Parts: sequence; C-alpha cells; structure tokens
Amino acid sequence: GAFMFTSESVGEGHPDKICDQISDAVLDAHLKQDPNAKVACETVCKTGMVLLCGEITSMAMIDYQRVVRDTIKHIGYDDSAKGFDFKTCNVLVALEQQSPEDVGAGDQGLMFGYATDETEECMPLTIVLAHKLNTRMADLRRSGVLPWLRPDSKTQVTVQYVQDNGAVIPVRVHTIVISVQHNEDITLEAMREALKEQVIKAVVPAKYLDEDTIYHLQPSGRFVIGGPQGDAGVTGRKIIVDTYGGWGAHGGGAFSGKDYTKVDRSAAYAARWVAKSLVKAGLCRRVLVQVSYAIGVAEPLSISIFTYGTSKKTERELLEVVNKNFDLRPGVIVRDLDLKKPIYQKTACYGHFGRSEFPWEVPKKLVF
Amino acid sequence: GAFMFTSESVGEGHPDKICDQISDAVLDAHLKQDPNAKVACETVCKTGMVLLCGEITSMAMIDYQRVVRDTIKHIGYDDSAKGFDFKTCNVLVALEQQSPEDVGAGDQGLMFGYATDETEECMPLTIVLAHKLNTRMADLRRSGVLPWLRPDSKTQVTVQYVQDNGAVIPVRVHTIVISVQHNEDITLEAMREALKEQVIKAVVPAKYLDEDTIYHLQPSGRFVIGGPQGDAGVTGRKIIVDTYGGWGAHGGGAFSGKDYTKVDRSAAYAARWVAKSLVKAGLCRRVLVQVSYAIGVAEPLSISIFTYGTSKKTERELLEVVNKNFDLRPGVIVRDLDLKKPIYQKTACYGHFGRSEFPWEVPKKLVF
Amino acid sequence: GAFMFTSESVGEGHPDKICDQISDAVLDAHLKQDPNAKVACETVCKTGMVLLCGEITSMAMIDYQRVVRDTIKHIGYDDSAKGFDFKTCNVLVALEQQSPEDVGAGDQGLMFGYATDETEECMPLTIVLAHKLNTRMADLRRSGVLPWLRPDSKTQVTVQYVQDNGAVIPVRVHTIVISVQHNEDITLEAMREALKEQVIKAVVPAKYLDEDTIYHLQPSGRFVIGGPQGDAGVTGRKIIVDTYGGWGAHGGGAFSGKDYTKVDRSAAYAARWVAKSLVKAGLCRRVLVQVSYAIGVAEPLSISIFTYGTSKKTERELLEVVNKNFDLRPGVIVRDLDLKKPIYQKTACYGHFGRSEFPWEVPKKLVF
Amino acid sequence: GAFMFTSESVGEGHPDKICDQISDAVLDAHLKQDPNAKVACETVCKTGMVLLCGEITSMAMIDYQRVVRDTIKHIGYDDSAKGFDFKTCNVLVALEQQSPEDVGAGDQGLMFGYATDETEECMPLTIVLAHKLNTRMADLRRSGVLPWLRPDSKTQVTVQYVQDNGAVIPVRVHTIVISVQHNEDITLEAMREALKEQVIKAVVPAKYLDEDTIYHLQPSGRFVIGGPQGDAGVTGRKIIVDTYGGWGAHGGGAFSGKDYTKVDRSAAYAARWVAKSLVKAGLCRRVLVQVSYAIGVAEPLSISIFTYGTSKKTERELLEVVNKNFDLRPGVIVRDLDLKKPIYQKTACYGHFGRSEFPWEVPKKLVF
Ligand SMILES: Nc1ncnc2c1ncn2[C@@H]1O[C@H](COP(=O)(O)OP(=O)(O)O)[C@@H](O)[C@H]1O
Ligand SMILES: Nc1ncnc2c1ncn2[C@@H]1O[C@H](COP(=O)(O)OP(=O)(O)O)[C@@H](O)[C@H]1O
Ligand SMILES: CO/C=C\[C@H](N)C(=O)O
Ligand SMILES: CO/C=C\[C@H](N)C(=O)O
Ligand SMILES: [K+]
Ligand SMILES: [K+]
Ligand SMILES: [K+]
Ligand SMILES: [K+]
Ligand SMILES: [Mg+2]
Ligand SMILES: [Mg+2]
Ligand SMILES: [Mg+2]
Ligand SMILES: [Mg+2]
Ligand SMILES: [Mg+2]
Ligand SMILES: [Mg+2]
Repeated sequence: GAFMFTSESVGEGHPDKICDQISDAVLDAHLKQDPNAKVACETVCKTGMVLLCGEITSMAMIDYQRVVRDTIKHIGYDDSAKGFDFKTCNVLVALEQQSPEDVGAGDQGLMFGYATDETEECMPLTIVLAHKLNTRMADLRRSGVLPWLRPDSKTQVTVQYVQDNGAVIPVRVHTIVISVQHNEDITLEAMREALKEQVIKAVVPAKYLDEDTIYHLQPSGRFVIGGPQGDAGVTGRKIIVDTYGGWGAHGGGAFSGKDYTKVDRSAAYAARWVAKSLVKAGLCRRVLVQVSYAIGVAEPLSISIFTYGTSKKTERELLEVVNKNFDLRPGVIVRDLDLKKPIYQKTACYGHFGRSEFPWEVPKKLVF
Repeated sequence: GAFMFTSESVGEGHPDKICDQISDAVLDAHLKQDPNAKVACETVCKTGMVLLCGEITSMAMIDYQRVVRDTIKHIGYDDSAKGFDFKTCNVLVALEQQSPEDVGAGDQGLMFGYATDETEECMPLTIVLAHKLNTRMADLRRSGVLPWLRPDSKTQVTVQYVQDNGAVIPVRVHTIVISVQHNEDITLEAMREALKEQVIKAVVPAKYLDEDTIYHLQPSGRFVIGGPQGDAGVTGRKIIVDTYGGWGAHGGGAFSGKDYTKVDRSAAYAARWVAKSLVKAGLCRRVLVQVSYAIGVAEPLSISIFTYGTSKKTERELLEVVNKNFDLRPGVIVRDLDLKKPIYQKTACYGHFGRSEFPWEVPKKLVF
Repeated sequence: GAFMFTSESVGEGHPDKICDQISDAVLDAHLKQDPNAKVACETVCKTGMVLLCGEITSMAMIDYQRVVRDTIKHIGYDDSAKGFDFKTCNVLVALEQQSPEDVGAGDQGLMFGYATDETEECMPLTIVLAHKLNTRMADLRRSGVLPWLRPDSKTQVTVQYVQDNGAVIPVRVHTIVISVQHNEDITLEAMREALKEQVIKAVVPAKYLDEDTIYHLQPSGRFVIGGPQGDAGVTGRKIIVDTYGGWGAHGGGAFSGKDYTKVDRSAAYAARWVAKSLVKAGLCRRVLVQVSYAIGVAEPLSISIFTYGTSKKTERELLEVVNKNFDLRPGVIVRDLDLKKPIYQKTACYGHFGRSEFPWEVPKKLVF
Repeated sequence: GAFMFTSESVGEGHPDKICDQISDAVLDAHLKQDPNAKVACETVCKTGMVLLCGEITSMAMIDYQRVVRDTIKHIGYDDSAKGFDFKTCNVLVALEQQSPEDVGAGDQGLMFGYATDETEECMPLTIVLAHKLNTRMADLRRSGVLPWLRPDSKTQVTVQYVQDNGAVIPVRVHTIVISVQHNEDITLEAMREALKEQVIKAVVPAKYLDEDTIYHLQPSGRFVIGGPQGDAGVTGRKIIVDTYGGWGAHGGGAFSGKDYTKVDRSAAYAARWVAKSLVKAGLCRRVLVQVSYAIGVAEPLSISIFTYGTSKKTERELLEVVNKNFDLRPGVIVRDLDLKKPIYQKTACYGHFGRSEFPWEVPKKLVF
C-alpha cells in the first residue's frame, strides 16, 4: 500500500543539540552527587556565547563553567574557526540553585509510545538511518579517518514504503540529504565522495541502496565557519528528532533539562519501553501505546494500545498483558528504569529511542 | 471503541508564545513594505529582556524597537509587576538585515495535514477547546469583565472518546486544567469561580460538560508576578500547540519567524487546506494527508491521503480528487493562499489551524 | 586670590555605583573566607540585568547570586517601579574562579595623594559636601523621614574660594544642584522643599549658606522610574567622585573590583594616608604627595611631596619626615592598613577618601 | 627642582578604547546625515560580543550593525584568534532612536584646560610619547613592517623632570613599558628587539634616550589571543589617557558617546584651546585654565587661569586677554570649533588633546 516517508537528525554540533546536551550535562553533574537533585534548566547559545538558565534544587557542589565548557569540548569545539571554542566562549550562568513508589503524577499528561519491527531497534528505518548517519560522521571525526569533518551536521533520509496486511515495510532509500560542517582545506568533490562511500554506504543496508537512490551531499555548497549560531541555539526545540522522526505521536513535551520527576521524560520512556516490549514479544508488528496521567494520581489514568491490525491478540487482551507486566506509576518507572542514573547527556543527541544502552530500550519479558 | 485524549494551549503571555508573536510581528512589519522580504528570525526572552536574532534580506525600513515593544504591549505587558513592561524591558537587537509559480521546493521535506468532523472547525475537540479557553480569557481581560486576569496562561483539556466504524467521536470533557497569571487583589476562590462560570461554561458545549467533569483551576495556587519568565522564552518551542494538539503527525518544523518561502510553513498550511477541504466535501470524516517534497523539485514528490476507513471513495480515488483540485507546488501555494500578506502574527498564538480567518482554513470547492 | 570650584557625587542607586558596590561586595565575600583571595572582577547592569564578569583565584565558597542580590537589596531596590528588584532581576554570572613584606610592586605606577585643612576630614569642601548631601538622603530614606526618596541620586556643589599665602580657603556655597529618584505620590514642590530644609541645611555649615546661594533641586522635573539604566551602569567609571572631586591628581586607576595586591588601590590609599598625616601634623595646610613605583621593585621609586607654599619645613625636609615615618612598600601597606579586611563595599560609595572609619584615614603620629 | 612622572596609553584594540571608538563611530554616522542629531550612547564588549546601548534623538538612517562591524574591522579584528572578528562577533543593539549662539550650558559644570611648552604639541612629554608609541605600532601593523603586531596594546612612559623658575622641563626617559598583542609565529626575543629599534627609538627624541633608560617590552611574556576581552570593555573608562595623562585636572566627565551639546566634551575642548593658545602666544610656559558653567546660563560662570609663575603678564591681565579673545559660550564653541563635524571617532583613541588636526588644537591668534 505504497507511500513514502522522510525523517531528519542533527549532529552534536547543531546549536539546539548543544543546548540539549549542556542542559543534560548539568543534570548528570547533579545526579552524581545527589540522585534526588531537582533539575529544571535550559541553555541558549549564539556564537561563543552560552547562557545557562534554570531552577535547580540540589545539594551538590558543581562548577557550571566546567560542565558547560567540558560539554562544548566533547562536542568538538576547541578551535576558533569552528564557530565555538570552549576555552574562549562566554558562559553566562544565570542559574538559581537552592539546597533542601506511589508518589503521584505531576501535571495532567498524555505520553505516547511507539515501536515497529522494520528494524532490530524497533524504530522507523527513516529515523534510524538518519541518526546512524550522523553517528558515523562523529566516529570518523573522532577517529581521524575524516579529519575535515566538523561537529555541526544535518541529516535527512526518505524511504519508500509499502504496507502489509498489518503495517509498514521499508523497500528502499529514495533519497538522502546530508550537510556537515567542515575545514577549509578540503574540496567539495572530496567531501561528497567520502559522504557516499565512507558514511552512507557504511551504515545503510545494501538491500536499501539503489542505482536510482538520490544523494544530496553538501547541497548548499560550503559549510565552514557555520559553527553554532544558526541564529541562536535552544533547548527543547528538536522535539521530533529526539523521538520517532514524526512517526508516532507527540504531545509537545521536551526531555533535555528536566529530571526524572517530570512525567514528560519518565513516562515517555516508559511508554517506549512497553511498545518495544510488545513487538519484541511477538504480540504485534507495530504499536502506538498511549498512556494518560491525572495530576495528583499515581496510577495511570487510562492506557490505550494502538496496533494497526498487526496483532493477533486484540486490543483489550494486550491491555491486560500490559497491566499484568507493567506498573507505569511515576515512582515505579524511575526505580525500574534506573532513572536516577546520569545517562541523560548521551540521551541528548542522536535520539532518545532506539539505542539499546538505555534502560527503556531493554525489552521486558512479558509473561502474557 | 473508547479511549481518552488530552491537549494543551498557552496564552499570549507564555514566554515561548511571546517569542513566536514577536518573530512573526517582525515578519509582518517587513511584508507590509516588501512582500518579497526574506525573513528568518527568532526571539528569546527572559524577565524584561528580549533578544531579537535573525537573518532577513529585505528592502523596508523597520523600527525593531517599535515592533518588539508594540507586540509586548498588545499582549498586555504594560505594568511592572506583570513580569514585563514594553516601556522598560531590554530589547537587544542582534538582527542582520541585507537589502537585495514553478520555483522548486527548498530542503527535502515531508508535511502533514489533518482534519476531522468532530467540530465545525475540522479540528480535534480537545485542542479546539484548549485554544478557545485561552481565547476567552484574553477577551475578558481586554474587555474589562475580569480585570485581574493577566497575559500568561496554560490550558489542558482531556476528552473521552469513542470510535465509530470510521473514526473519532467526542463524548464528554473528562477534566479541564487551567492556570492563568493574575493581579494580587483577587482571592483564589473568586478566580476559580470565574474560570468555571465565565470562561469554561461560556465556551464548552453543554453536551460535553458533566456532573463528574473534573476541574483543576489554578492548581498550583497563585500565579501573580509569574509572567513571561519560566526561565527563558523561545521561538518554535511550542510546535504541537500550534498544530493539532498531538493528533495528526509532525515532522518537527517550526512556523513562527519563517517567511512564506519555507516549505515548513507554506506546505503545512497547504496540507491542512486539502485535509479540511476533503472532509468538508463529504469525502471522509477524518483525514491525514501527507505531502512530500524533493529538494530542487517544484511538484510534490508523492502525496498520501490517510483516511481511517471513513471514506467511501477509497484512497487512490481521493488522491486523483486532490490531484485534480490542487496544485501543491510551493509558488502556487503562496499565490493561492495569499501567503505574502502580513497575517502571521495572529497565527502566532491560539493555534495555526482551526480559525476560519486564515486562507488555508477556507475549504476549496472540490469538483470530484 | 578668588576662584570657584565644583564637585559631584552620586547615590548608591547610580548605575555605575551599583556596579562598584557589587564588585566590592564580591571582594568582601571572598576576603571573609580567604584573606589572600585574588580578586579581579567588574559588574555591568542595565534595567533588571546584572552581569558579573571577572577572574578570581580564591579558595572560598561563595553564592554570587546571593552576594549580588543582597547588594541590590541593601541599596534599596526591592520594588518593581524603582527600576530594579533584587528578587526579579537577571543576574548573569560569567565569573571564572580558580582555587590555588618585601613583595614587589606590580605594574609601573604613579599614585597621588591629597589633603587640605579646609575641613576636618582633610578633603575639599566641595566634594565633602557633595558626598554628605547624598549620605543624608540615604539616611532619611532608610529612617523613614523621607519615604518618597529612592536610591538613585546625583549631587553637585560649587563653592567660591580665596587663596591665602599658602592655599585654599572656602568662602561660601555658590550653588547646589541635587537630583534624586522618587516615588509617584509626591509633588515637585514638596520634594524641593525637603531637599533644602531637611538635607541641604542639615549638612551644610551655616557659615557657607547664603541669601544668594543658588539651589537647583530636581532641575529636570520628575525622576521616578529612573532606576539603574542610565544607558548601562559600569564599574570603575566614577573615578573622580571616588577620590578628590577633581582637586588632586589622578592617573586613571580604578579601585572597585580589585584586591589589595593591586597598587592602584593600596598605594593610592597609602598616599592619601601620608597626605592626611602631614597636614594633621601641622607640617602643611595643603599637600599633593606623589608616589611612584617600578615594576618588580618593592621600595617606591621616588616619592614627591607637593605643598603649595603652605609648609614651613620645606620639601626635602618633609620628604625625610615621610621617609622616617612611612614604609610605602606594597606588602607593608596592606599590613599596616589592614587591607585584607572586607571593608571594600562601604568604600564603593560616597567616596574612598574622607571618612575616618577607614585605616588610611587615621593620621599617623609623625615623629618629625 | 627634580621629580619624576609617568603616563600611559592604550591601543585601538584595548577593550575600553574599542567601545570609545564604536560609540563615537555611531556619533559620526549620525552627524553626517543630521548635524543636529542628539547622541548619547555607550558600548560594552566582551569576547566577540558587543552591546550598543543609548538614547539618540536623530533623523538619519543608520545601519548600526554596519557602523559597529566596520569599526571593529578598522581596528584590525578580522581573524578569529585575535579575540574578535567583525564578521562573526555578536552585535546586540539595544539602542533607542527617536526622530524630532546664546543657548545656555546644560548641567552645572567645571571644565579644565592644560598646556605646557615642553613639546611642540603643548602636551606633557610623558603622555605624548605614550600616545605616539602606540600610534607607531598601528602604523607598522597597517603598513606590513611588523605583521605580527595585533590591535591591543598598552604603553607607559616615565620621564625624569626638573622645574625652572616657572615650570616643567623634561630631562630624560627613565623607563618605558610597552605591551602589545601578537601572532603566534614570532619569538619574544624578536618582538622586544623590534619594539626597541623600530618603535621606541623611531619616536623618542635622541635627547631623551639614555644608556640607563629602562625598557620593559612584553614584561608579562606572551599576549597572543589576549585581544579585547580583559573581562569586559567599556566606554568612558579611559578618562585620563584621553586627556593629559594625569597632569592637568579632571572633573570626571567622559567624552566618547556624547554629542557636541554636552559641556563635558565641548567646553573641555574649548578650555584646551585657550590653554594652547596662551602658551603659543608666549603669554606663559604652562597653564591650567579652569572654566566653570552654571546650569541655564550661557556665559561661563567664572574662568580661572592658572600659570605656575611662568607668565610675565600676571593672572587677571591674562584673564582679560582671554575675555577679549574668547567667547566660551556653549553655542559659540561648537560654531567656532566646528563641533558638528564627524571627527569624533579619530578623537576616540590616542588622546583627544595634542593632535593638531583637531579644531581645538589650532591656536587662536590672541590680540592681547
Ligand atoms: N517538564 C516539566 N514539568 C514540570 N516542572 C518543570 C518542567 N521543566 C521545568 N520545571 C520546573 O519549573 C521551574 C523553572 O521554571 P519557572 O517557571 O521560571 O519557575 P517560576 O514560575 O517559580 O519562576 C523549575 O524550578 C522546575 O522544577
Ligand atoms: N588594577 C589591576 N592591576 C593588575 N591586575 C588586575 C587589575 N584589575 C584586574 N586585574 C587582573 O586581570 C585579570 C582579569 O582580566 P583579563 O585581562 O581578561 O585576564 P586575561 O588577559 O588572562 O584574559 C584577573 O585575573 C586579575 O588578577
Ligand atoms: C504557579 O504556576 C506558575 C507558572 C506557569 N505554569 C508558567 O510559567 O508557565
Ligand atoms: C600578558 O598581558 C596581557 C594583557 C593586557 N595588559 C590587557 O588585556 O590589556
Ligand atoms: K526543555
Ligand atoms: K519544536
Ligand atoms: K575597575
Ligand atoms: K572615568
Ligand atoms: Mg500542577
Ligand atoms: Mg510562563
Ligand atoms: Mg507546553
Ligand atoms: Mg606587568
Ligand atoms: Mg586588553
Ligand atoms: Mg589603563
């Protein structure tokens, strides 16, 4: 039942992603000394100017200059011409820091969860490739293989699909668009060649690459001093690339900068968890689990499972499977998913869903 | 086939929405003197401090101080204690301004369109009520009826649904959560009373209000000097409240601050247009039109119509109806939808979809 | 030998003085926990926006938000309409803090010292009155006597003089100009009346007030919301009001924000000390002591005493008196003057010279 | 009657001087299109971040981004590593611009004027050399002779003097301290050599250089990426280097950023004018003219001439000479000195007094 789809992703150098990372880095820095630290911060950046804003109630001694500059260094901004230098950039900290199981969900909410068997990660091929494409470039950048490669990048992958008496089977990569920052001493012809052979063909399964697949490598020409400006980078502005690439559903809640007590993060992770668990347990090929919460109440206020006719069990057979295998209460979620651990910075880029190294990405058994 | 859903919206005073408005105000200010002005700007705010960033190639004389301060005044920030005063706030302008039909879509893209017959607006009841709830408060604020009401507000509406051999029929409003900024001389009991009688009951159809409907008016108690602070307002961070309240699909593209040449805005409007047109023409009760574009190419690179079995015509009968009634090429879209007109500021709040006063909200005939 | 002179001063609310105070407050906050803390910081402010910049090598735990906001509170900025509110203003801290007798003067330098017997403070009448005028207003503000009085103020005092076979004898106050911020509910007529009777006549000696003395109270009309904006306040920009009101000599070195190891502060204090000591010891009626230092060298590189023929001893009789009573080496200065003590904030306003509560203002014995 | 003196100066790259220049550049940009433009602005800078503040009532179309970036380019900040790049730095404009002979002096004031015959410029040798030293470095920088030389520099010159039955005769240059920013590929030994032979010996008269003259070239070693940072550049903070190097007297008024209607600038220029005219006319070898103004009154409120016994005419013989040759009323000053002309930027560095290319530096005839 043919149709096409496109998804995108950005590198660690993208202005918005730098803020997402810095904000989560401050979250990690607090969890390490106070696992109950209440973190609510965000970052704004603009050409060698980083602004740390936020309200965080914690009891840990943190050097914000150090956590911000270290994060910029990690990203790869050490030289001047790159558009950012952790040693010279302005780090304005306007941060306000205080000191002092059946909890109860804060703020009326509605979290979504999604999973599909088109890839081993249980994530849309389009967004998976988009992420992996950026990931590979960072590897070649940090390894030395492609030393002209710079931190800021953007990726777009559009794959042609076809339904299947249930749902969504990828057929081939229609076109790929990739833009990456770079050093001066490297020709546009050499860049485009490396992007096709060393990054694209090294991550995209042969089955999907074609003789017609369209490539748009460095479409706009040169992207040299295009360091983090992009007319002001911000936290929580890359909401769709952090989730499913526009495949599931999104209420609008941002992750980065918020601790484990905010249902926007925790519950969203929990919902992905159950979704991935369901398909992994063969109970369906594609699911859209919807979990709703009521302010004050701990136990979820109605969970809805949305298979697209890919399940044999039948919604409201699968719901009981979820109700007998999962306890989606806020407090239990953080305990079961080990959400007090400082893993948030690595979650701040290349997507929150998909990577198995995250608790919520480990499928639960599901006793049926 | 019961399930519940929740959606939210924010007032003109919300930090993020102030930026969305200011950014679009600068867009309007340019279109009025140069309908071909290339606008790409964004705003950041934080307690009497507004930062205007951006790259805009236009040929019109604009007083950015005036357009920013006027927008803050319009919103209702004239006094000190409100958290913003257009006469005293810091307006730092770091804006860069230059001077000098079958076009071709910029940037690979995938826009979504959505419509449902559950309301006359052809928008989800949950998001429509959420918006109207905030709209009414602004009216009572500007009229004088409720003089304690301040610009910043947040609304959440959760409605209980039930499918129907096709899709989505609202049954009743399960719960409503509304928070609004206010003046000191007004009791929490008087506020909650006015919110239920004068705002909620004056906008929510009797059919949906119940004896069990849950109300959470000013849950967190007071919200006096709150105003636009919420440690850092930003543009393009309220992506879901600007669209369908998490009902359709979203690729992640922001509207505010971008001119009509960006497919993220134009094509998204066009997609809503056709969706609304389809249901209005009786061709379906609920649609999710998906329009894809290829960088360089003008004609859309595959459009997909997604009815949920609510159509009698049958997808790929409806596609020809769309292909015979619509010309979704970027240039044609702006011409047909009159996208060079300065209506963007009013689009910057209370949602981009739903209100009939916008070109894309006027259903096309559809000759079938 | 008639001639006239004018001097000025500013209140604790003046933008520049707020920065001078905040910078010194950060200096005090460090000295209290580490008397060897190396402080080199400065502040910038602009309508509810304070920027703390600087490089300080110390080993003490300081809450910069607390020290900045407390200083703003002390000044009298607690309400919104005043142009500053310590509870709501933006405190952006871009501060960089590290951790780890015959010293030797840093940086080639030339410090000046001045004293005259026209007042008991050994300071020019014009600047003394200018300071005292602002001091009295702060008293009436903090006492409650004049509750309409606000933090920001400016004072100018011009006195008619006459030489005397030596130098400088004040005759009368020619004119006085005073401007002070205020609350809305207070008439211009009532303000001007209070300024003449309660502030001017309560500080200016009867001997100097005349029937012709010119008064310019609130010349520009109303100064209400004129809170700290004055188009950006800065540290070290009020160099002359911090010293002699344009009577001695000034090399251009700023005090506020610099610790006791900077000769610009210490040596300047030392020079005032000896000047005050000389006149107090009857060795002259007016002196301009000039102390020069050589980078690397501890012992001063030539000190020059400049009496205006008011001494009977004779320059190079008085020099030996200074060389036998004073050891102006940097390290000795800080030890003798107790410069590791946190008294710098109170030195940040109303003048560094004149007030007896400061070590350098206590005349040394002088054995001759 | 031996004594020594020291003075200093800074290059066009010094943070404070960049602001003084940018502020005056905005003043020039307005005078060119509206000679009656009311300018009152100031600048603040900090590592690739320039903040333009101010209130200017004018009727001219100015591109502040252009005038700020052009000024930074002129100074020599075009590359990244230099600590500033006009193409990449953040120019935040928070400027507010409106549109719409016997005047009368604004603000009680007291301006000073100074001149001495020790140099043809009628300025202290110490400050003249200090300025010329920095000037030469800029020449060699812009010519190409010393291509490692960067914009930011600081100079100090200390000369040994001796009175002369009147006053002040320079004997020799005791020591010279010069620090200048530089490129990486240049040894400390090569820099110090070039500074002595190519800059110092090329500007300092043979008569003053000795075999004992002390040189401190690049004392603190390297100064590479230093540039305009020095944690926070400001306007009006280099008050003494803009005048007489601590030789005359200074009331504290800043020049840069203020138009010709502010007596702080105009009257100060006028006072220098008469001082230079007096010594040039042989009426004295050293003068300190003191001009006082009364708010509201046009005609100066008492002018005092202070020769140090270097005149044969006798104070109050010279006063009549001044009263018969000069009309120091504010309006007349601007007319006679052509103060509506855009020459203020070149006045913003290397000193306001001394250079003959300025109106106030052209001696008036003086008919006696
Ligand atoms: N997703 C979220 N859900 C709930 N609270 C949040 C979230 N993100 C941040 N916060 C909270 O909001 C505060 C920061 O924003 P702010 O609105 O300025 O506080 P205030 O209204 O008191 O000024 C933090 O103290 C933090 O605990
Ligand atoms: N009057 C002064 N005399 C000497 N050093 C000073 C003075 N005021 C501040 N400083 C020093 O200069 C430093 C702050 O300015 P900065 O020029 O940015 O350092 P850098 O050149 O390493 O970037 C501080 O670390 C402080 O010790
Ligand atoms: C007490 O509730 C306060 C604030 C609110 N939800 C906002 O800043 O958006
Ligand atoms: C190593 O000396 C450095 C810097 C210099 N005096 C300045 O910033 O002004
Ligand atoms: K966020
Ligand atoms: K977004
Ligand atoms: K200073
Ligand atoms: K000054
Ligand atoms: Mg709540
Ligand atoms: Mg808010
Ligand atoms: Mg929201
Ligand atoms: Mg030194
Ligand atoms: Mg410097
Ligand atoms: Mg200096």
